[PDB]
Amino acid sequence: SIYQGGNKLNEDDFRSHVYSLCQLDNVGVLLGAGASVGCGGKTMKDVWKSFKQNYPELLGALIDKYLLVSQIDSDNNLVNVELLIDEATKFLSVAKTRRCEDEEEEFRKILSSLYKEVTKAALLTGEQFREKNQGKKDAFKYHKELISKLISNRQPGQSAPAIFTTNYDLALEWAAEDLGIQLFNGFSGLHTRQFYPQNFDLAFRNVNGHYHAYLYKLHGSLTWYQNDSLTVNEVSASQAYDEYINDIINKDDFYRGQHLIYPGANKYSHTIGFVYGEMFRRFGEFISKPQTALFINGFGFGDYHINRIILGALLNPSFHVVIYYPELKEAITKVSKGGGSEAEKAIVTLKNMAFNQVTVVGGGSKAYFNSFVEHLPYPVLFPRDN
Amino acid sequence: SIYQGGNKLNEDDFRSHVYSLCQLDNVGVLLGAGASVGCGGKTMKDVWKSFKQNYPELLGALIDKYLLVSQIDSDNNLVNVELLIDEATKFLSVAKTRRCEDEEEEFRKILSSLYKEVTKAALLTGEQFREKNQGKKDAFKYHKELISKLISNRQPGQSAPAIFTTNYDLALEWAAEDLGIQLFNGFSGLHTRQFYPQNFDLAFRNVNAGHYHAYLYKLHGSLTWYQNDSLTVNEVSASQAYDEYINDIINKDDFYRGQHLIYPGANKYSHTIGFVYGEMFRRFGEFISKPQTALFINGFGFGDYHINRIILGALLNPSFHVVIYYPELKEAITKVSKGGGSEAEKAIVTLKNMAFNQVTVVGGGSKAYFNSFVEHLPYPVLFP
Amino acid sequence: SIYQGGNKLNEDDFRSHVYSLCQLDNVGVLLGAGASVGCGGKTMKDVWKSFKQNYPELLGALIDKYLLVSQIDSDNNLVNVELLIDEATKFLSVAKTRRCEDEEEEFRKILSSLYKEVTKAALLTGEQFREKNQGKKDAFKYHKELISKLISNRQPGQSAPAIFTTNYDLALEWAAEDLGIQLFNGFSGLHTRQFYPQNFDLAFRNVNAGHYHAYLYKLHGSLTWYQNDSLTVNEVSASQAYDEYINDIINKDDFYRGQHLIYPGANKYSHTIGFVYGEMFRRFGEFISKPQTALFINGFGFGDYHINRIILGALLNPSFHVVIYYPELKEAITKVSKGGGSEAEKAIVTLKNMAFNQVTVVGGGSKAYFNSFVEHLPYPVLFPRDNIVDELVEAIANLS
Ligand SMILES: NC(=O)c1ccc[n+]([C@@H]2O[C@@H](COP(=O)([O-])OP(=O)(O)OC[C@H]3O[C@@H](n4cnc5c(N)ncnc54)[C@H](O)[C@H]3O)[C@H](O)[C@H]2O)c1
Ligand SMILES: NC(=O)c1ccc[n+]([C@@H]2O[C@@H](COP(=O)([O-])OP(=O)(O)OC[C@H]3O[C@@H](n4cnc5c(N)ncnc54)[C@H](O)[C@H]3O)[C@H](O)[C@H]2O)c1
Ligand SMILES: NC(=O)c1ccc[n+]([C@@H]2O[C@@H](COP(=O)([O-])OP(=O)(O)OC[C@H]3O[C@@H](n4cnc5c(N)ncnc54)[C@H](O)[C@H]3O)[C@H](O)[C@H]2O)c1
Repeated sequence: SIYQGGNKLNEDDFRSHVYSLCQLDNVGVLLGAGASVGCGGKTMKDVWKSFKQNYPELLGALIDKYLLVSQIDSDNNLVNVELLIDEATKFLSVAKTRRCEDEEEEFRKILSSLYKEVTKAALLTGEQFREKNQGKKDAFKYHKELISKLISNRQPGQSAPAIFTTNYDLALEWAAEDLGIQLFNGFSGLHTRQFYPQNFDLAFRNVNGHYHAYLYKLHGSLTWYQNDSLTVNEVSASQAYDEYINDIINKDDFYRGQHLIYPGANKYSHTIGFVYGEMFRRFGEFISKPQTALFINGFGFGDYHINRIILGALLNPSFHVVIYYPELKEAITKVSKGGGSEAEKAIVTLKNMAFNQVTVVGGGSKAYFNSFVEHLPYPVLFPRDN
Repeated sequence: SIYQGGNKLNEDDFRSHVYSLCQLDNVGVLLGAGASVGCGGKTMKDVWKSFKQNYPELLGALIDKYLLVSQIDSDNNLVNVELLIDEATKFLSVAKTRRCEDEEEEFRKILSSLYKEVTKAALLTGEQFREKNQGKKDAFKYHKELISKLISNRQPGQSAPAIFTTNYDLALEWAAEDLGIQLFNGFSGLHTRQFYPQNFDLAFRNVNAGHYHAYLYKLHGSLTWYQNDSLTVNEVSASQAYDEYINDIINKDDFYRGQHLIYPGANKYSHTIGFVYGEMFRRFGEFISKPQTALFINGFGFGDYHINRIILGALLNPSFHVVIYYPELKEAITKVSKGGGSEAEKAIVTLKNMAFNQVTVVGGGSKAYFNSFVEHLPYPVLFP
Repeated sequence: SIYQGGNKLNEDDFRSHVYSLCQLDNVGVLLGAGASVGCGGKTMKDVWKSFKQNYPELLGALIDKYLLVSQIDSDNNLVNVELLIDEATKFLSVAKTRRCEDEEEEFRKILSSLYKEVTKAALLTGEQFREKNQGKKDAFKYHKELISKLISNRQPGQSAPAIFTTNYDLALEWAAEDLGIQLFNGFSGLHTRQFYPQNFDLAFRNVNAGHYHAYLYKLHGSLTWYQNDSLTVNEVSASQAYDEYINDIINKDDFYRGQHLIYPGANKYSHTIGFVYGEMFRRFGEFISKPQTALFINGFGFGDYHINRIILGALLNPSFHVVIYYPELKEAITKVSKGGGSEAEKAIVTLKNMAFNQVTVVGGGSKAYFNSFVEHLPYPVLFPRDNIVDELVEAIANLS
């Protein structure tokens, strides 16, 4: 629930709040890991569990040789993988300057298998993934709802809603032409498609219908890769499945960064990709807009740049924010005894920030994509005095 | 329980009045000593008592050789270092003109002992004053919140707000760095911090197309406000200030001339070396000449002569409102009626008794403290 | 000895073009290590030489058991100090993970000695670092004048330029703060500092109409910069650093405890300092979106990657203007012919062979002096070109 000075609050207040915020000029939707959980998605903990189960030798070596993770820490349920890739890369640069060969196989296989597992926890449908007609499955219904609601609540003089989703899975570009609404992905042509960031000026206008939305993913894509020519590309899904996913899954060759996405601890250790620059240019250039609203469904509070380029620029009271945090009382009790991770402590700032223009939203599992897109209203035509 | 010019007002009506006033263009402030004193600060009387317990050797001779106060007068608690520093300086100048070596040594001791208690109890952090992370200290949250408020309901086309106070509490910049606020106090720079009028005309702008501000003004000298006595007034960071010329004075019982310019004296003109005054009040009066502008005062007796000489002659401009917080207004009214008051009581009772309504009164004990100031100054509301 | 697109032009046209380019609305400058040699800086070769003199028993064992450097490159002073320090931190963390102490204490002493030999040079004032107003010296005063020459001939509402130099001393802070200019670098505040980066993209303006403001883009960090125990970044007045961590870094022998400081590029692998450093790089790159980006190259070793990454990315710009300052080609051609130069020399000489008219080179021996750079800039017509301040200052000083 919501408390204000020791008095309970009703849901209608928050409903009217979000309705009015949507009525503001600009709006944006942030979508974290919770963007797709009911479609078959899994959290990083499940990825690590599958990684350790598939290759127990790696867990044994970690327990014995180096101890980059402790059993008690895993029991505490705080295992982090984001630091493990960067640890491995720093280790391997050290070895490349040291020339220790007999100890490389362990870590190179660790990289290969970890990337395999991470890429495996996002298809959400297994073999069913490959065939067509998936776009019409009941699983992807809510994405259609969002693709409809916010794309038409745009009277002349207002910009289209912003998409900010940062997960592995593929669920945003398959409800697009199912209902015909293009959440712009920007890849022209039929056979040879190239990525051109200069396509940031797309908008339909009726000259002689008038539907557009805005895509901005803070995760890369499950099908973005570098071909040694300094390029990135997303193409059809089953095409990639039949092309290169099988090679990574089975062959497990000496790993080069076949398809580049950056789930890890330090992004700048992956500074080869400046598209991070563009995406966070957008997300740091949007918070400053006055009379703008942000609907945050799934902000894990774990990443650094997100949690440092939110508060650092909230200091103008015309941009309005709110987050859907499932566990309110449990999280408050946990934080009162020391806090959680390094970045999530920023919640305390919003628990105590000097902006009387927000209020936390929670309740538990009832604040995911489903309710997030269901609780919004539909545009009303022909208002009457009443 | 609130009156103005013969018109009654209640709590809800008072809240509406203060909100409507806050919608006016400009609102001033006086976060008097009754804001940080409660948090652990000390008043001039407490400093006087601390000095009395310290240096227990003069009390016998001074009450006999010079008689600057009697036992009955001391009991009455009618002391004020404001004039006592001036009298000590006059005494010592006489001594130097006449060369009573004992008098010179005695009054050097008097000066270098009296200019310490007012400072060495004005840190509120002990030796931690050289450390960092003191901005996030829980003892200043009040300040933090207030500043945010006074920058939220500031719509475009209205001048920046005014904070006017002088007290020895190093607080406001210890509440502007957690919040990212950027107050201005006429100075500039980390390492070489001095006065610079060119910094009085800076406003925040967005180059592409998160900015907070407010105005600071001190009228007595900050604990880090000093000069090299060679036509060079300087300000210094907290740690360097503790390191260079503040540790010995605290804990070495040595001599002390006017090292760092702090003016708790009364005459404030014998020290014509200090031009600070000459400029700061240039703004205070200039702050109150406007119409449809308010001033807030948090627990002020109005003791100073200069303060009640540009204020009483400010109500002449009609729409200039004014606000005073005073718990024990009855005491001042009675003392004035008894005809035994100083600048403070006379001026306060005069401005309360004026038949006009530009006077706004807040009182009732602790209800006039900083808590009401934080509670009342309003946030904007659009979707209640 | 003037080269401009391969076409020779008279001196009058050269000076006219230089003056016209010197008064551009948009200016983007990236000065190299050698460009500031005349300002009193010390090249990293001297730092390494003094380091080896301090501890000449390290290079042999270093190569023998770590191969961190090649013998020839170290002998010829072709090693990277910041890269070596970062790789030393990498070895140190590896040893901490695997408890390779016999290597941890073999790295600790050399790391602290690198500190002792590098930090001692960046202050530029030694015992006078503890004194205020130290930037008033006439030698550096000209720099302030340049700022005036870069601000006294600028119209209102003009675009913001940016100049980044490899040297990262705090002389800029002392100069600006004796000049009374406020600074928005991220450490906004004075008593308990923090890093607030949004103000990067804001500027000071006058409510009535003065136009004196600059952006402190210290991509390199700076001598004060140190992360305290809290996962944040702070700053200190000069005396704080000069009497709490500069001293042991210069006076005591081996007073090294852990990963604390923010120079040079020390803890990249940790998220915090990575966001501390790379954000300025990005936000500069977040500003080079204009078609008139300007670049300058001087003494680049072609060993870096991220800077080289952006260089390769942006080198395909038809509207790119390049100016190179390197008065060493005459003395380097013979060295290259005899035995061959380094990677940077080969790269630059190969690039020069390209028939591009957008690359300019400035030379002429004595003509490349700092003073000549000062006069080459525009000069106000109405400014009094006479010597009267000196006499008045002397008369005032004589009194009392
Ligand atoms: N060029 C680019 O676009 C770019 C740049 C930098 C980073 N990235 C990507 O952006 C970042 C996003 O990664 P991400 O997957 O961690 O973001 P995320 O918000 O989707 O997930 C963060 C975490 O929150 C957890 N979580 C979800 N629901 C929760 C709940 N109810 N309670 C507690 N925890 C919950 C998830 O298990 C875990 O993913 C990664 O660094 C990387 O994937 C992309
Ligand atoms: N900067 C300058 O050069 C300059 C210029 C003009 C005047 N002055 C000085 O300004 C005048 C005021 O000095 P001051 O502002 O530092 O205060 P003060 O020390 O001179 O007066 C006593 C102090 O005790 C506080 N106090 C006492 N009882 C209180 C209560 N019940 N509630 C709240 N606060 C209470 C008052 O706020 C404060 O005035 C002096 O008379 C005069 O010397 C200085
Ligand atoms: N990774 C880089 O190449 C790079 C580039 C610019 C700045 N920095 C900053 O540089 C470090 C601090 O600045 P600094 O004191 O090292 O100034 P610096 O002048 O030494 O650094 C500028 C450049 O000079 C190069 N260089 C250094 N020594 C060289 C040598 N002996 N021969 C050829 N080239 C050489 C370096 O590749 C590069 O850092 C920090 O790690 C980091 O903040 C690093």
